Amino acid sequence: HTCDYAGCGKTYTKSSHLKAHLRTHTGEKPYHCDWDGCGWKFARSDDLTRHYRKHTGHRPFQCQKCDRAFSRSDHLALHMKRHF
DNA sequence: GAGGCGTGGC
DNA sequence: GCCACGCCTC
Ligand SMILES: [Zn+2]
Ligand SMILES: [Zn+2]
Ligand SMILES: [Zn+2]
Repeated sequence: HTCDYAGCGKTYTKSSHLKAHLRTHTGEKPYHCDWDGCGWKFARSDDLTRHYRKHTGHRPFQCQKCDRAFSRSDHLALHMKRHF
């Protein structure tokens, strides 16, 4: 698995990874936003999932030692380290 | 917090 | 391919 574009030599493990990377060279964005009047599109599926947080303000990851909640797991993981 | 992105089990 | 974990950088 290797990117065969103009000069890019980046190599990935799976083909799923390589296929996604090539979207940076083509600008293809297969993942559209179904929100009414948004029209946004993204290269990665997880990128679109985050954009839905904007419209919904959803925050599923909640700190069990606080009332705070977060949109992403890595946000909560860093907050938890603050409680030690 | 947000964006970009590398990665692995399924 | 999906999707989730999680590191990097600002
Ligand atoms: Zn490339
Ligand atoms: Zn949208
Ligand atoms: Zn907390």
